[PDB]
Amino acid sequence: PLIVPYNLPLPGGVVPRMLITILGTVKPNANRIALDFQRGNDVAFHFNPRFNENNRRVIVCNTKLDNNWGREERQSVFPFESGKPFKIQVLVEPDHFKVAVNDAHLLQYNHRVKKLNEISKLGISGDIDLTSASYTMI
Ligand SMILES: CO[C@@H]1[C@@H](n2cc(-c3ccc(Cl)c(F)c3F)nn2)[C@@H](O)[C@@H](CO)O[C@@H]1Cc1cn([C@@H]2COC[C@@H]2F)nn1
Repeated sequence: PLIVPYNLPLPGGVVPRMLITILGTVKPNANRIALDFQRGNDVAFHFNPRFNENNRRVIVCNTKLDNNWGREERQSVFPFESGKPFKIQVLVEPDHFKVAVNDAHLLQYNHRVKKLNEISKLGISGDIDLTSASYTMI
């Protein structure tokens, strides 16, 4: 177990068939969780579960370029629960990130940042106890 925020290095960036696994537990009072796949200061892919946005639970995905947030992609399917252990898996595919939570497909996010081999850090932050963060090639 690790204390958030945590940066996982992705040396040489990401590549299709790379599977990133984040294990941890949602804190009881949780408000938010964030994963940030970074290319330098740009955020190629921000994955942001919000537990109470206007009293609704939503997943917000976006990209940050030149320090400006782009167009949000939102999903109301919400597989996280306060207090519960989770597994987020991010599968890098040629044209998108694919996310599954607790072994159920959640969403796909098309690559806006094209230079996958420069997406060299994953930030993990928010209302979680982080158990582990690793990757493998499938
Ligand atoms: C309030 O800040 C968030 C951003 N955010 C979250 C965290 C954050 C930090 C720490 C933790 Cl621990 C954690 F979980 C976290 F989510 N930091 N920045 C990010 O979620 C962003 C995504 O679009 O929305 C907001 C910022 C935003 C969005 N938009 C417009 C709205 O429509 C189009 C464009 F997007 N302008 N600004």
